[PDB]
Amino acid sequence: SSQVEHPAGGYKKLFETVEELSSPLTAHVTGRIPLWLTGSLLRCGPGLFEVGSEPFYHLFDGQALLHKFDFKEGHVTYHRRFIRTDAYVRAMTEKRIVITEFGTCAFPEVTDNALVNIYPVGEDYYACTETNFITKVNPETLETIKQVDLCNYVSVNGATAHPHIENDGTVYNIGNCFIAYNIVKIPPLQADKEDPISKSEIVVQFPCSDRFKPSYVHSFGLTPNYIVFVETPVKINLFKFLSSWSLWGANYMDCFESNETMGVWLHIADKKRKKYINNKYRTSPFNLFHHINTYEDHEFLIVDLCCWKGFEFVYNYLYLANLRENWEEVKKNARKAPQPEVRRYVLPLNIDKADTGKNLVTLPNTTATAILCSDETIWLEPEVLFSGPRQAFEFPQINYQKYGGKPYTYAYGLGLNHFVPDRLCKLNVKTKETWVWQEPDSYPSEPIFVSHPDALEEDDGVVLSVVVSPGAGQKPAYLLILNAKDLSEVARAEVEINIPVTFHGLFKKS
Amino acid sequence: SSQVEHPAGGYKKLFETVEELSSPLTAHVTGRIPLWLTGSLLRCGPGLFEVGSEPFYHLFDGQALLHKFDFKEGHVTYHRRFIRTDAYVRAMTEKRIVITEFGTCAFPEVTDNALVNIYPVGEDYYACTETNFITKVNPETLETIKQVDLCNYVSVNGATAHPHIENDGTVYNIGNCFIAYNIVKIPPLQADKEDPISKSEIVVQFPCSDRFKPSYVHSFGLTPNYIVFVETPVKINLFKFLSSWSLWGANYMDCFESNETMGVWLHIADKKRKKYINNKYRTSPFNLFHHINTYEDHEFLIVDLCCWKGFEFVYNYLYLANLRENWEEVKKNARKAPQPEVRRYVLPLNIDKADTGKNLVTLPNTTATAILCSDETIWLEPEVLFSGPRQAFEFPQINYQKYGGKPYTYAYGLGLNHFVPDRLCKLNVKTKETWVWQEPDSYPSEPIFVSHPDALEEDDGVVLSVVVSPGAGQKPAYLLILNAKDLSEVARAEVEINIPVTFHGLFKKS
Ligand SMILES: NCC[C@H](O)c1cccc(OCC2CCCCC2)c1
Ligand SMILES: NCC[C@H](O)c1cccc(OCC2CCCCC2)c1
Ligand SMILES: CCCCCCCCCCCCCCCC(=O)O
Ligand SMILES: CCCCCCCCCCCCCCCC(=O)O
Ligand SMILES: [Fe+2]
Ligand SMILES: [Fe+2]
Repeated sequence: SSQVEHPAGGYKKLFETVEELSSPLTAHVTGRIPLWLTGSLLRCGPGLFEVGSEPFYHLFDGQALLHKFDFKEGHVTYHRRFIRTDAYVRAMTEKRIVITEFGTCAFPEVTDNALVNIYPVGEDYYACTETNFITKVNPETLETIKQVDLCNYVSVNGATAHPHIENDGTVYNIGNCFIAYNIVKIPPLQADKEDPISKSEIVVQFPCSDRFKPSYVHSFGLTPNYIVFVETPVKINLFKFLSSWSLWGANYMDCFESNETMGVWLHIADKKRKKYINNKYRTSPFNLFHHINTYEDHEFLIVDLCCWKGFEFVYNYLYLANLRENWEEVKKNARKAPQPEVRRYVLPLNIDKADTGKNLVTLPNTTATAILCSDETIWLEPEVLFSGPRQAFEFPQINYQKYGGKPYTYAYGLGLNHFVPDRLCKLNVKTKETWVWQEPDSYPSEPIFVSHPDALEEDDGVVLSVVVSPGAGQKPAYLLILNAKDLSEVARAEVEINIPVTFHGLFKKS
Repeated sequence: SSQVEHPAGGYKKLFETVEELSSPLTAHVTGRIPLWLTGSLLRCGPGLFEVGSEPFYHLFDGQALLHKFDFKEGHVTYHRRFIRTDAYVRAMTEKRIVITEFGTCAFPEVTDNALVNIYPVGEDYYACTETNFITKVNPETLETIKQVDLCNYVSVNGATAHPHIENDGTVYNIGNCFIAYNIVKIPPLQADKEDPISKSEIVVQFPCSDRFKPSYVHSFGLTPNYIVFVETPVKINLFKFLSSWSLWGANYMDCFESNETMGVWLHIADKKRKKYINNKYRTSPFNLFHHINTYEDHEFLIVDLCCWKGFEFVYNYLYLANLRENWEEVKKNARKAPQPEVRRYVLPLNIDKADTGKNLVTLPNTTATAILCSDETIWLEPEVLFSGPRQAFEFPQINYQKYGGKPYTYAYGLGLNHFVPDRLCKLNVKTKETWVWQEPDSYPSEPIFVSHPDALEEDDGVVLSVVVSPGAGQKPAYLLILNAKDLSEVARAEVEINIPVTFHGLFKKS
């Protein structure tokens, strides 16, 4: 949990417009940037929160900004450019908001505002949001290269900002299809050297709980042998979605509603046999944005999730007007919100009818349960890994390249305090022990893990976070480096301009 | 959690018959019994596990045995007598099992085998089970005084072994009524000096979820202003219950079944206005035996519970044949059992219709939620206070006289390890910090708290536990005294005879 209040309101700098740079700045280092750290931290976020006098209303509406911190020989640079999306270009052209963003209707056509994340396919990098348009970008110059419409290649209406990436370069993702949820597989770059998006395909299909209302889906789970998809009670109302939008005046946020009765339905597919498994896993209601990690232990899937306890859409609390309130008002607003909680679900693969009425989760080191009912539903209870009052462990990351889809011990995350990011956390998922890094009036981003080249252990490396530190006595922002073992500060690299909120990113080694 | 295995099988001495004494033994003390500790530890449990060659099958079938440890001027005695119940007396008379116990049918009339607990009414003490018969006993001589039939006074078919006791002597309890659940209030001893059981009355009534199937109920919650009752999916099947028993040949265990779909319904009544409150609090399925404590915080009830995750009846795992298995087999048997978990529920008293869809639990220091649905059900999620794999924090106790029904910080309990009691625990319910006391091949009982008489602090006292320590190098058993602050050992008082399992009790000051 946080041990800090924010009466000064410095967090408002997260949602304040900034200018791009025309070339890299030097970041002034204190401490020692590790000498083995060679590459680029690439991150996406909104950078422009109004077009002249027309404002963006929601956290996910600001125009995409691509950020880069470079590391070489203990020296650091910072660079950023706006992504030349249709939404951005046409807004600069017409000096107004032209494309409807997530929660901002444009007055007189799907947004490609790639503000959420960046990821590799083949030798290319794509910035993304959650729509059908992803944007190829140049990771060295931050120049915008091309828009790609995923509907040109595969049958999905959108895809998450959270594709899984196997070590050989294979990319998996999930998207709604107008009804089902499809898993797209993009293969690695082959000897022919043609673009792997051309070779995309749907490999498996998850069914929908309601024919005219699919669930919102933000991420999913992957293991060597299985795909896990969590169907929540936050639904997209297709009657409001497909009807004339600039007649009534609707945005994306206007089409969400909550199913009160369904709870959460969990779904598994066989990855290698490309087949849906018909096990009716069921639990109580929560919003889910981020899977932490998924793995196989004897005949059981371990599913670690950052949950929000309730069925109201957490995104209702992320309008900019609310996030820019004063600290007492921010806290008051979050009182009725769903409660964050890290939970471990355990999904049995072997269901024997003879065990009807009993707990199938026979593993020796969990309290998660799964109960086979007579109607063949499997009712799940979680093991809580972390719980603090309006203290979210969110934006989780692990040592992904060596432990994704595999037995693991450590997660890192951003700590939210009534939605305000004010700390960095590490969680031992076996023991439930936690570590915190926190300074007053300091607003960090998602921590990203980078392994030491000679690492023998899971947490032998550093985490990188972008921290916004307003209020004089400091420079406006800095790149923070923490030791992954205990979250003790290794270095920081200060820059002389403000940085807004960023969501997701990656480290690109070189 | 436990840090100990039990391959030697010493826990089998908990379920082995013993002889009563004709007068007190000295307990050999090591360490220093506190000089302010003056009174009697009184405890109940089964002492006779077969009548000749007819065996009792279930943990709750053995004939009631009343135990007493006396403390005066740093010196200790131990004494025990069988309770001369009908069941016991008639069994000694007829040299066979005459009355049907909980899970042992007698072959050719309700049991009064008072093996569970002992409690004060007026100037008297009553040993009890969960039936309509309670047994007045003499707390100094351990003589049986009389049988009391509660049906002679008030309209209930049984009452729990867990009445609440307000400081003025007022006694509340709950019982099934063949359909409703009635709260009985027995008033304190008055100036007229007549027996308070004659002044018993039903003050409030809780409804039933199913007309022909009432839930098993073991305990309930009480605050200055409210009564809380938790209706679980472990049901008593009245069609099997009332039909002729010694025709086919049924016991009590044969009449329990699990409702798969209802989950858990929670109920509040207004204590002082003697009125049921019509709030439909609902959650996922669990067995419940012990409430820890209940209290009021602003307009919310805090409900702390020792839960078992699942709907199968935990009592299915407590046949003596299973509990007497070898360690590897005991562990294997418990694998499919419900998982123990300490949970905090938070029940809002002010339900506004305007908050439909939202989390009503606006308190600042909990992660528990309560969600108002459109059908006016209030869906609850807990805050988990403690969770270990087949490690139950059970038989909870608090500093009851000063903190029962009130804001509190500390609970004590018996740690079960795949149902085997092998340690003593303290839980800070605000911070979730735990303390453990454990020695190899040592099988403790419920810890009972005793305040230093001049304590201002909640945990300024000691806990007392009866510990069975088989295997040579020690005497068969001992009374343990721990400091309540940190569970460090203060003294023990060894006795030269075995003691079987005991369930509940009290400290009687003098
Ligand atoms: N990061 C959360 C919001 C997301 O950036 C976003 C921004 C703008 C539009 C969106 O639409 C999601 C739908 C889902 C169904 C298919 C079409 C896209 C989603
Ligand atoms: N300690 C748990 C079991 C309890 O000792 C016990 C022992 C013997 C008979 C019982 O009967 C419970 C019924 C419930 C319905 C009303 C009558 C009593 C219950
Ligand atoms: C760095 C963000 C701080 C301000 C917003 C915090 C509220 C986040 C709620 C949980 C995560 C929701 C998903 C947002 C990230 C994403 O778009 O992928
Ligand atoms: C000292 C007891 C150890 C063996 C029994 C352990 C399983 C207990 C399950 C939860 C409590 C059930 C109620 C038993 C005490 C009672 O009858 O009130
Ligand atoms: Fe995300
Ligand atoms: Fe009990």
